Amino acid sequence: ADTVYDVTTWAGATVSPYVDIGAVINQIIADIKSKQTTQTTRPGAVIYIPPGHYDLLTRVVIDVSFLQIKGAGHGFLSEAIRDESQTGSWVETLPGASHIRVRNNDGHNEAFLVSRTGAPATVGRLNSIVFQDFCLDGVNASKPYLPGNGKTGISFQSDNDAVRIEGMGFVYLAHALIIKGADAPNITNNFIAECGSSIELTGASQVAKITNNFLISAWAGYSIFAENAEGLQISGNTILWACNITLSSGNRASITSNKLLSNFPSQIALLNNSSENLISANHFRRVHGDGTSTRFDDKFGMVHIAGNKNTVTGNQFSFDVPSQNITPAGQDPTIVLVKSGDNNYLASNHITSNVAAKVVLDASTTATRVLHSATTAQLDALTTNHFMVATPSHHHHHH
Amino acid sequence: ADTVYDVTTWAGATVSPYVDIGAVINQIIADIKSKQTTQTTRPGAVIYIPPGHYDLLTRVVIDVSFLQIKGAGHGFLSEAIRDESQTGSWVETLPGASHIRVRNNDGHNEAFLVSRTGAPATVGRLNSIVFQDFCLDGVNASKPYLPGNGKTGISFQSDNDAVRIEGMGFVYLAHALIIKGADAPNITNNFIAECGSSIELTGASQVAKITNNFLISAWAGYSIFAENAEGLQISGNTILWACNITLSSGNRASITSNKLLSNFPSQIALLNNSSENLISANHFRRVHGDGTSTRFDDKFGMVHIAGNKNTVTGNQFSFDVPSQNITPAGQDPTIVLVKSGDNNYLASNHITSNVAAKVVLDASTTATRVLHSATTAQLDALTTNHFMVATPS
Amino acid sequence: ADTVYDVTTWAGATVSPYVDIGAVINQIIADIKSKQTTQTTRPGAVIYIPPGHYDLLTRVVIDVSFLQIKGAGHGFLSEAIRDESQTGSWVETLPGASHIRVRNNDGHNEAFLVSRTGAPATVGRLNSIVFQDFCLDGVNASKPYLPGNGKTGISFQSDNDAVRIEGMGFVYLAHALIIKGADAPNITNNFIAECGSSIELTGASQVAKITNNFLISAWAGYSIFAENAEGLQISGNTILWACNITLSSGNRASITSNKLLSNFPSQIALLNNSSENLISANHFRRVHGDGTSTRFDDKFGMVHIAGNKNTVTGNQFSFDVPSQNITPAGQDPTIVLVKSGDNNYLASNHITSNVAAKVVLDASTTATRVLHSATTAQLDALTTNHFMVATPS
Ligand SMILES: OC[C@H]1O[C@@](CO)(OC[C@@]2(OC[C@@]3(OC[C@@]4(O[C@H]5O[C@H](CO)[C@@H](O)[C@H](O)[C@H]5O)O[C@H](CO)[C@@H](O)[C@@H]4O)O[C@H](CO)[C@@H](O)[C@@H]3O)O[C@H](CO)[C@@H](O)[C@@H]2O)[C@@H](O)[C@@H]1O
Ligand SMILES: OC[C@H]1O[C@@](CO)(OC[C@@]2(OC[C@@]3(OC[C@@]4(O[C@H]5O[C@H](CO)[C@@H](O)[C@H](O)[C@H]5O)O[C@H](CO)[C@@H](O)[C@@H]4O)O[C@H](CO)[C@@H](O)[C@@H]3O)O[C@H](CO)[C@@H](O)[C@@H]2O)[C@@H](O)[C@@H]1O
Ligand SMILES: OC[C@H]1O[C@@](CO)(OC[C@@]2(OC[C@@]3(OC[C@@]4(O[C@H]5O[C@H](CO)[C@@H](O)[C@H](O)[C@H]5O)O[C@H](CO)[C@@H](O)[C@@H]4O)O[C@H](CO)[C@@H](O)[C@@H]3O)O[C@H](CO)[C@@H](O)[C@@H]2O)[C@@H](O)[C@@H]1O
Ligand SMILES: OC[C@H]1O[C@@](CO)(OC[C@@]2(OC[C@@]3(OC[C@@]4(O[C@H]5O[C@H](CO)[C@@H](O)[C@H](O)[C@H]5O)O[C@H](CO)[C@@H](O)[C@@H]4O)O[C@H](CO)[C@@H](O)[C@@H]3O)O[C@H](CO)[C@@H](O)[C@@H]2O)[C@@H](O)[C@@H]1O
Ligand SMILES: OC[C@H]1O[C@@]2(CO[C@]3(CO2)O[C@H](CO)[C@@H](O)[C@@H]3O)[C@@H](O)[C@@H]1O
Ligand SMILES: OC[C@H]1O[C@@]2(CO[C@]3(CO2)O[C@H](CO)[C@@H](O)[C@@H]3O)[C@@H](O)[C@@H]1O
Ligand SMILES: OC[C@H]1O[C@](O)(CO)[C@@H](O)[C@@H]1O
Repeated sequence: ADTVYDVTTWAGATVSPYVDIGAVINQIIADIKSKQTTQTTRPGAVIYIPPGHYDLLTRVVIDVSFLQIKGAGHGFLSEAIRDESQTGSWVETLPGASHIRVRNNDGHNEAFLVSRTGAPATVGRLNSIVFQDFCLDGVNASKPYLPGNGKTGISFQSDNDAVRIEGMGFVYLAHALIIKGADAPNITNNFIAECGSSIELTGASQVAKITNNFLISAWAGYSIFAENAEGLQISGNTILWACNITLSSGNRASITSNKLLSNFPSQIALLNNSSENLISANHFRRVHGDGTSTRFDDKFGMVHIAGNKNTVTGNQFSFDVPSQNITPAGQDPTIVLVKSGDNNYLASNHITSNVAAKVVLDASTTATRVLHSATTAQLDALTTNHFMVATPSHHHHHH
Repeated sequence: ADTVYDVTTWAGATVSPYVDIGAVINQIIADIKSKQTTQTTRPGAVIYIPPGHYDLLTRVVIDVSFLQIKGAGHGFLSEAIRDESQTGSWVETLPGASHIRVRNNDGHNEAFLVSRTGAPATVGRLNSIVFQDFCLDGVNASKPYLPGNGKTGISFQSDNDAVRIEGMGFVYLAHALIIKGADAPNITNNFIAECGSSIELTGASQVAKITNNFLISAWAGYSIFAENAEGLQISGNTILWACNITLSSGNRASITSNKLLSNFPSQIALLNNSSENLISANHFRRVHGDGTSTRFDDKFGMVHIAGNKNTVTGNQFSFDVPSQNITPAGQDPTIVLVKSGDNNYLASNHITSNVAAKVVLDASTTATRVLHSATTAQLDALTTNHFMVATPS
Repeated sequence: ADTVYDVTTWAGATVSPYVDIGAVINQIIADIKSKQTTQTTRPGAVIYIPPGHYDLLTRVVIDVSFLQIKGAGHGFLSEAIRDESQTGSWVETLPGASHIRVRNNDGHNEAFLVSRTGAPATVGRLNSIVFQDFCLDGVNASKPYLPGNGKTGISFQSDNDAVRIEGMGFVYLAHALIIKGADAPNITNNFIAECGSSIELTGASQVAKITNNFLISAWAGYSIFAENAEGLQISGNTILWACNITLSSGNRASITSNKLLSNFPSQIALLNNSSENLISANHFRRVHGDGTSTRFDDKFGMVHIAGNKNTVTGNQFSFDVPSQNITPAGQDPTIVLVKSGDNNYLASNHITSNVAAKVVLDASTTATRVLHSATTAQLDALTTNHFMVATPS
């Protein structure tokens, strides 16, 4: 069929894909549009990228639904370790597989911009665009990669439904993936590492599914940033280095069955009246020393809650930071800060820390329940408007 | 190798795949069987479907193990939204990618029937058939799509082992996926929406794995129906619109780490003595208005339990239905109905509701434990044969 | 591009891949090395294996980063059932899809050895090698398959980063997958069954991700074995027959949202000071009779803990073993054995058993908390140094 393209064998290209794969892909998209010319004759296409090192000089603009861009794998290599190592005898020093080196010279910072102008009720949304099994690489960057090199991998900037980002590698980018106005996006089985931020769901979103990923962005950005997100599902991910899942006015999220690790506070922040979110069956680990930052102090919380009726159940909170490195100096670090809101619920969580640490209930909070989720020594309730059923501990009395 | 076929380039096809891809696939299957003729020379084949709009007029019948049918993506477009919109200027109005329009003219309702004749002990089960990354579309349908247009995407009707349905799109079908007599089926990473039912595991099943899907079927059918299911695993799914997971004599299921939402009751129903099932670390949301139905009233439960020794832990039950729309009128809605059974266990669940709502223990139940899973006001126990450790209030 | 190879069509092959696919893949790798000759010109390659039956006689050695070897599916057929059946009329008797019959005659046990010698700081690690959607088969084996036929599917024996094993089938091997010194491996969506052991992470590992697999190895080995593992994530798996997840000096693991079943003790063993590991939202089922062993007796535990500060929350422990088969004879079997360690935490778990069964706290343990995770009758505390908040009875 004429809907199958390979960037290296398609003869209609006027530049080599090794020189500018962005120009080649744009030319393929123009070819698709010349063949798929009515609303009932636009099934889309597949563009295959074989293993190779490809420079991208021109931003790709996708306004075609059902476009699949696929390669041979995620191609990750730790450029951060490379850049701290003596690499003269390394067998390879670049990420690989189907490897796009993001090198725009066109005044734009995105390798891929997925965007259609118009009112969605009038022109239709972008639907079921698929990025699978290729590598996007910013080539050179320094920690924490934000602002860094300013480069973005994939950015969706118009309303979209059922998009799919699967099996990819993203490395050395300021922003790996940005999706504005996402409805039911599927972000799964990716390897995002050594980037400023990993996933940003901007504007608003409905029922995003973020599953089975490695998310390894650093401490200036977010692993998952979600603005006005309804119904987010975040599960089965390994989120490392500077795990930071921030919801701003997000509700009815399900954040379950993840491995979550940071060298910094704010592993989950439910901000700006984020309510009825579940945080269940996750392992949280806070450590120190893989980078340092004062973006947050240790009173911010491993989990920070500003909202109502959230549920924190069945998790482990494991904290190991040397006392001399805790901030503000001399203070007890915070495991969960319930900063504001009503009827939040913590139950059946185990808190293990190298120094005394606290669940803090701000004086403004109401009806918070803390049920086998803190010993007496682990609760710092700044209002009497809470219910405590303590995790058992000894020495209630002094004599 | 000659085991790789593309429906648009295979020279043996006597019909265009755009006109009837079902006939083309059946011709390929006949070719495979002509070349793979003994029990040690049947490795199977791959059929690739490039992006395109393909009509299916003839049901495909598969009795070949290790057949992979694969395309370029799930291809979903909301035909429900399209059908309530003014679409003259829409850039596209059809689902796409590798897009099969299910339009049988042969009197059958399935696009794909996977079925082998004979006793499995004598002829073997069907093994490791793979459907990946294509779109099955019923073309025209009206809510709630059941009975709807009567169309079925894929139906497995004989005993099978290790089948795999991955990365697919299904839309505007009465039944997206039906698997009878499945052992270790893998149903993962799919997008099933605007269908009557999404997944039906019929007859019986053993250790089915249903993970990482979007399931968005409507209120007359089931998101997941499984009868005589041993060991079902359901995790990592986003199940929306009319989430309804019904187990009929299902035991030892693990239903965990899902996002579950419905505009109707019966988000999970453990029916016909379904026992020793785990429901843990799920977010449940009940809302109202995206369709209406009287199939269940609000006393049925967001979770409904008829069975023994089930375990409900670490979930949120979030309920928001205007009082004037609650049924029966004026009555307190039910979060969990323990309808019958012994030694069921509810612990460490948070119930948040816009009106007073209850966990109801039917008078026939025995030894139910409700442990930090309901305040006193949230328990309506109709038998003293239970144990309550109240969520404080 | 010349970085794409098919073992059945590549013109450089001097051996048939059906006779020795190992030789053909080794020849492809030599070709890759001849074309990709500097540290900035080694993007790797893809090797496609179409459906077919291929013997492997020569071990493949991979020391090239970013090599993908991919086929048409997992190809599983239950050879165990075949070998106890009358198969004269079976339509197929062999696993299929892209099917490698592991038949080494070169003095080695592995089909694939992934190894780069010499110091990772000097030569680099092996990075992002991908095995996808093919079948590795030991051809003939007898239960429990370990030591069995001695055959290994894939063995990584040098430090590696971001490797990926996805969608594969492994059957009738002593060891399906071994990875030594793994950093962020991704082992996902596989079907590993009727093998001695399924996944072994040796030496040490960091942040392995094991998700969405069927793991069906038998009772002499391990479903998942990990030594010196930091941060292992195990979730969404269906682990059957002889589920045994053993961590030796493993810490900060997250073992959640799995369906876990064994006919034997030791479904999870946290051994040799394994600490701060989470076991949450899993369904555990212990049954008897699908094979028998005296490797462990029933006092070992469904879960066995030797370490500190672990967390066991929101699970079901379902135990069904006839009293006549429980060992030591006449003794109550153990659900969770806290063998040694400090500050372990059990909360909101439901224990259901056909006979009296216990959480046992060894006399050496300190500060164990057991909170709505055992009735009084289900706790056998052999030290007064614990906290009990009983499940009501
Ligand atoms: O548009 C076609 C069709 O899509 C449907 C499918 O259900 O969804 C609409 C869609 O776009 C909505 C859009 O604006 C939503 C908006 O509100 C959010 O944020 C508010 C707080 O400010 C919340 O109170 C509110 O509940 C949320 O919806 O987002 C803006 C920023 O907040 C608000 O000004 C809007 O009212 O979302 C994007 C990103 O903001 C905008 O471009 C859209 O107008 O929803 C998804 C994104 O979630 C998108 O794919 C859809 O087009 C249906 O409603 C429409 O008929
Ligand atoms: O970290 C930078 C630097 O700023 C300070 C002072 O702003 O702390 C900021 C930080 O922690 C503040 C903390 O307590 C704030 C406190 O006061 C709030 O409430 C009062 C009314 O009850 C108001 O008068 C006041 O304006 C508000 O800030 O909250 C407690 C009552 O709940 C009071 O005892 C405190 O004075 O916030 C939490 C409680 O929410 C405490 O644990 C903290 O001490 O802000 C973030 C948390 O949001 C944390 O990371 C920062 O330390 C100074 O303390 C720091 O050196
Ligand atoms: O250091 C920067 C930063 O990078 C991270 C990212 O994960 O680590 C990458 C790094 O890991 C080392 C590596 O090998 C460690 C090795 O030895 C360990 O285990 C032994 C047995 O317990 C101990 O004797 C030894 O002390 C431990 O370090 O693990 C292999 C198996 O034992 C041995 O062959 C290795 O020497 O860790 C993984 C395995 O867990 C391997 O893939 C790695 O090589 O890798 C680079 C290159 O080697 C090295 O600089 C880093 O430590 C993170 O941990 C750090 O914060
Ligand atoms: O081959 C089976 C055969 O071996 C025996 C020998 O006892 O059991 C081994 C087995 O269970 C042992 C079990 O109890 C051990 C016990 O003693 C330990 O602690 C004492 C100090 O407190 C030491 O004097 C003694 O040497 C240590 O072994 O532990 C209890 C105190 O915690 C004592 O009452 C017991 O005598 O281990 C657990 C407790 O950890 C009990 O439930 C068991 O009875 O070892 C594994 C468990 O690690 C289990 O599978 C085996 O049965 C004999 O009992 C069997 O016939
Ligand atoms: O394993 C994937 C690779 O991701 C890492 C994780 O650790 C980081 C980021 O990428 O590496 C730098 C080393 O400078 C650390 O600061 C940061 O954690 C690689 O380390 C790892 O090998
Ligand atoms: O009439 C619109 C119908 O479509 C819905 C909502 O939209 C879908 C499918 O069914 O579901 C998600 C919403 O997030 C979208 O991907 C997809 O279009 C029904 O809920 C609604 O009745
Ligand atoms: O499925 C509906 C379609 O199927 C047919 O009955 C046979 O192909 C068409 O006449 C009709 O439009």
